[PDB]
Amino acid sequence: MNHYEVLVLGGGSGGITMAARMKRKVGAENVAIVEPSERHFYQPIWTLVGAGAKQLSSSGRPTASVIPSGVEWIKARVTELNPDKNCIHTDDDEKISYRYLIIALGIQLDYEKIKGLPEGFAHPKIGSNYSVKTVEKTWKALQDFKEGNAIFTFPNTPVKCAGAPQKIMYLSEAYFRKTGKRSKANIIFNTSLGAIFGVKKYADALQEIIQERNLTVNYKKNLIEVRADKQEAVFENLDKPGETQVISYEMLHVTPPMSPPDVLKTSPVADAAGWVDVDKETLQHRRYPNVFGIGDCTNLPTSKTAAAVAAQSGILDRTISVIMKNQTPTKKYDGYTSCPLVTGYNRVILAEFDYKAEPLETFPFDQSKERLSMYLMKADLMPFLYWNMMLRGYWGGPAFLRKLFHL
Amino acid sequence: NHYEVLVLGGGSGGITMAARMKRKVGAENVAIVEPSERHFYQPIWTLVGAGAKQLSSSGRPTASVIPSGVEWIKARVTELNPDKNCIHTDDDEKISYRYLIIALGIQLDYEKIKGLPEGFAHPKIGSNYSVKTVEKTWKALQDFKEGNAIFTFPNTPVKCAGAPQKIMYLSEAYFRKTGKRSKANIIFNTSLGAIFGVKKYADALQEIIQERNLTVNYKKNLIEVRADKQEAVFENLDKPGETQVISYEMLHVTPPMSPPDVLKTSPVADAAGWVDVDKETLQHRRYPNVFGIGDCTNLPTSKTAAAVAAQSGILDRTISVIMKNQTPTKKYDGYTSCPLVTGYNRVILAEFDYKAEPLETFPFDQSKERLSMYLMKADLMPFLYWNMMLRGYWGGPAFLRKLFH
Ligand SMILES: Cc1cc2nc3c(=O)[nH]c(=O)nc-3n(C[C@H](O)[C@H](O)[C@H](O)COP(=O)(O)OP(=O)(O)OC[C@H]3O[C@@H](n4cnc5c(N)ncnc54)[C@H](O)[C@@H]3O)c2cc1C
Ligand SMILES: Cc1cc2nc3c(=O)[nH]c(=O)nc-3n(C[C@H](O)[C@H](O)[C@H](O)COP(=O)(O)OP(=O)(O)OC[C@H]3O[C@@H](n4cnc5c(N)ncnc54)[C@H](O)[C@@H]3O)c2cc1C
Ligand SMILES: COC1=C(OC)C(=O)C(CC=C(C)C)=C(C)C1=O
Ligand SMILES: COC1=C(OC)C(=O)C(CC=C(C)C)=C(C)C1=O
Ligand SMILES: COC1=C(OC)C(=O)C(CC=C(C)C)=C(C)C1=O
Ligand SMILES: COC1=C(OC)C(=O)C(CC=C(C)C)=C(C)C1=O
Ligand SMILES: [S]
Ligand SMILES: [S]
Repeated sequence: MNHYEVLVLGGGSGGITMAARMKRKVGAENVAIVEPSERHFYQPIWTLVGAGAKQLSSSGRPTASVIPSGVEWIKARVTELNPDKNCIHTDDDEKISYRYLIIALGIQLDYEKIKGLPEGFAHPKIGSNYSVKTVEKTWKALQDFKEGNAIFTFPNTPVKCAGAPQKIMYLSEAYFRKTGKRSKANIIFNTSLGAIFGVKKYADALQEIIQERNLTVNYKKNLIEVRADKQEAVFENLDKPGETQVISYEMLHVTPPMSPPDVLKTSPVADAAGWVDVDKETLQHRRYPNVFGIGDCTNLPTSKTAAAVAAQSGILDRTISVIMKNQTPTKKYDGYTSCPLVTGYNRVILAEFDYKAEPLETFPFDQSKERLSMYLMKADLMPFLYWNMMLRGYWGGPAFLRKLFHL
Repeated sequence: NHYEVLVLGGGSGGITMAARMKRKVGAENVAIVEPSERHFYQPIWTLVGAGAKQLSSSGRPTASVIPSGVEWIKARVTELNPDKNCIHTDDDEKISYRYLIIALGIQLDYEKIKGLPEGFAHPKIGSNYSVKTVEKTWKALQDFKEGNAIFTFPNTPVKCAGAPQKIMYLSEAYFRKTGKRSKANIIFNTSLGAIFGVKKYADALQEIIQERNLTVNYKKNLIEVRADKQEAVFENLDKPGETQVISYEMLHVTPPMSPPDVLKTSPVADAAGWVDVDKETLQHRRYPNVFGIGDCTNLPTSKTAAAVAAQSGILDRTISVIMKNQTPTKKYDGYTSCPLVTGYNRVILAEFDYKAEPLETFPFDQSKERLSMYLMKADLMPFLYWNMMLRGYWGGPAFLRKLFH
């Protein structure tokens, strides 16, 4: 059986980052990454790609070019995890054993749980910044928008980047004003949630924008169907089960329902919900001590962002090194996460918070204000630091910056 | 192999729907896929764990509830391919269907709690949710000398959201009946922030909680059993990372629950793994010849046999009108019922709908503890279950509610 000291499932943000970190700790030849996609994506830039401000192609690199050099790339899907036997199966009918397992499988997109998707995306006027196949369709829908409803959704599931479904709404609103068709757009956010954002400071700041820019937010409204040929969307009222609503759109941005990766859903490593069942402070698996999880696939109760991945990777690096010495991990994850809320083509509200859902801002100024500096940071600095620093394992979140800024 | 109507699951919903469908398409045209040689009337397990009923009476051979002529395929569904109108079993058969009813129930995941289910081999710990452990609840009640009696509620959806609480009230009564109430610290550690989802019954239970000196710790979720050391580990869902190791003299575990594994990844599931059905008609949202009933569905109401009965009424009409190329007009209202056993002789009969507002069958106030409702729960409902519901003649008590008004 193929064997690696450190086996990393998923070659995404978390998996590459931990592979680079683990390469430095155990040597590259003892690390393998299981990843089926030929292409690795800096997904946060898809917000700006859907708004026409960045190019799709710049958002991706070949997976081979982000594999830490010398680490083995197993180009395959994990199809089963047998942690009791310290091994996994791949869809190449190979079994791979490990001494340590890092699970970074991300979150799965379930567009097909909406009736009418993904077939509907073959039609104009509908996009989704969440898929490489559909984010440019967001932008085309935004360009071709003449008049009517512009509808942005948020599903009844966990989600990666809970801000992205409204980032594209603010961007669309700014685009309508830039091109003089704001008058002709009724902009609706139908979210499954009961609040616009889960942290009070930034929720209030977004509320001001919603009022100030005549945005409509319908809470507890969940998209369940797209009739893309008729340019109609069906939303269910989660507060009144059985009640639905058919609304016409001139533009629809769909945030798909998301779920644990199918292979994790039924796995012993998952909790009952399907997420990788890890210690919420050390990211060590609760039942399999040589198993670790990072990022969207875990049950860490914080927002599912790449920023959380970065902070998590610093913690998990310490956790695994301590576990290898057969010691007890002492460095705790605080739930650090960040949501750079793009509120226009040149403004970001930089939401940063922790497990308590209270602000944990990096910079000495008030990040609840729409800032140019934070837009530039999100649009131009963060991709660079992602490719050249985070993926090389040299970025563990901005906590040191926060502590250095508080002198 | 082909059946006009294939029923997945030979539990409450499956047998009920197979009986109704037998009457509509003929026994020879219905099949039930069900691995278990025994069919259980699970609601009595609450009373079995309190020693007031017996496990043997809870179960009958599955063969004796399969409606005569309906084919019993003794296997596990291992895959659903609704685009091809077929399922696969663990006998590596394909079974095709014209119409599919999914009644796979809810899955118990004791093994998501570190230390379970191995820790059940040790005394002082039971669970009313499993035929393997409900008698262990009762022995833990009997062997209790002194300390904490801990009753849990997990951070998942569950069937019978009241049962984890019921056995707490029964345990309290058992402690008073045998004189050891003074020596029992009785704690309900629930992942929820409320004792019950319907305010009328929540407040009734709140009074019982205060009056009987019960402790409720909200947002506390069992993550680990150290059964040899008699310790339970809870995570504080309000402060991630924070846990608490509590000593117990008795632990009743309500396991984490989840959609059955085969549905979790299936095309018929919504994103969370529940069968994605129309909330009023129980027709699948995306596969018009698929239907769901009971715990395995995403119907946003409590997962109870009572809900199943009311849903079987609606789903019967739904499938009939679909087979007749009609559009469905009869709408499920989310009716469900929780017979909250609050003692060995009292029940608060919670009945409510999708609005989580009371929808009581009887003319009197059911938020009061009542001997009549206990007798209904303990003696009438099992009889109506075996001899009416599983034969297709019980569609919930809505006609009773309207005849009583
Ligand atoms: C539109 C959008 C905007 C976003 N904006 C932001 C933002 O502004 N800021 C921010 O911090 N975050 C943002 N994010 C979130 C960020 O992209 C993710 O949180 C981050 O990628 C999570 O890392 P991960 O490694 O857990 O998942 P991923 O990076 O998605 O990696 C998971 C990997 O696992 C692989 N995989 C899946 N199934 C299997 C299998 N069975 N076997 C093997 N491999 C498998 C996948 O191919 C993928 O490569 C955004 C996301 C989206 C979609
Ligand atoms: C302790 C307890 C107390 C309860 N008390 C009450 C009460 O007072 N009132 C009330 O209304 N309800 C109560 N309930 C709830 C009630 O028992 C259930 O809601 C009811 O059984 C749901 O019916 P179902 O058919 O959806 O699932 P089930 O009755 O559980 O049946 C599902 C069936 O699917 C089968 N199955 C599973 N996986 C597969 C597979 N892969 N292939 C094939 N078959 C499969 C199982 O063997 C099972 O027979 C209680 C439940 C418990 C556990
Ligand atoms: C229906 O969409 C809207 C909201 O979502 C519920 C708001 O919160 C707000 C802000 C609320 C008030 C009362 C000014 C506005 C203006 C609005 O149009
Ligand atoms: C691109 O993903 C992101 C990170 O990971 C690379 C961050 O660390 C952070 C936080 C970074 C700083 C400089 C506060 C943000 C906002 C982010 O969006
Ligand atoms: C540039 O390299 C980095 C460090 O070295 C100075 C850090 O300490 C840290 C943070 C570590 C702690 C313990 C706050 C990060 C995130 C980092 O990226
Ligand atoms: C066995 O499970 C149950 C039902 O299904 C048969 C019910 O219909 C009902 C409701 C029945 C009446 C007469 C109110 C209850 C309370 C119940 O517990
Ligand atoms: S995000
Ligand atoms: S129940």
